[PDB]
Amino acid sequence: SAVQQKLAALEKSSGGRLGVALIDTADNTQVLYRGDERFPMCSTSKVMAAAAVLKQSETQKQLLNQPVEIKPADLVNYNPIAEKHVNGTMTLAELSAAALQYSDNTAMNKLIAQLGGPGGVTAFARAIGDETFRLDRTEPTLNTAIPGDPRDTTTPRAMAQTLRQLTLGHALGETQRAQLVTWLKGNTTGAASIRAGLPTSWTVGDKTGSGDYGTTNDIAVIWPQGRAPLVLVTYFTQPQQNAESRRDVLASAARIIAEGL
Ligand SMILES: *[B@@]1([O])O[C][C]([C][O])O1
Repeated sequence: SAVQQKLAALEKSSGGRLGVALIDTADNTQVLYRGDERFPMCSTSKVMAAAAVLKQSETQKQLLNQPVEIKPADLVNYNPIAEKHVNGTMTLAELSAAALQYSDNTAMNKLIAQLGGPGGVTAFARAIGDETFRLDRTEPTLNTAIPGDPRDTTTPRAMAQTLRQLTLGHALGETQRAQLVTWLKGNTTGAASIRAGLPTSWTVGDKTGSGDYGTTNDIAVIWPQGRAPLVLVTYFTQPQQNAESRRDVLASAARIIAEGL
């Protein structure tokens, strides 16, 4: 289609490898570009860790208010929020919000620990029918994004379907789902990515990701004003280990998708 031609041309212009999956919940149609290829998730994996804890809170009604101690040893490479609470505590809700809205790596590692390790995050994926998602490492090493390395990867198709279920479907309880949507809508790191390719009137909840090999990711739920919502996943990675982030590519891919709806 016209859109796949333009996405292919965008990819060629960028020098990297682009993965796109759009789900139009209006008619359940899908637009895929390298939709079944594996990409490093980087911090887009934090959505799965947060959703897994949310699922736990369906039975442990007070779980999200459980305080968790932040020790100096817990601090890794990027902890904008956890930094503010060293030698203090953060609730599991505050850590979930920090992981999603500020991409705090210490917060993500606490969520993984709460779930019993990376295997616990991956287990949740399988429980909701995602057989592609795999989380193998903790922060920060899950961002190495080595070409061909299957660790800590998923496919755009798989992530789009799963994000739909978590935010628009009923993989989570009603209150948990709404909390996840609220967190995603208040993301602070996505202004230059998918959001930048879309009309300013559209409401967007997203989670960005970045890592080595210039890996630049964004996954988003989109609520156009007066229209069925959309799920859009954009994954991008490059052949040089030290390549710069290319959020402009994500914005351009979203703009190309928006043209047509
Ligand atoms: B994720 O990918 O988003 C930011 C941090 C950087 O290490 O991880």
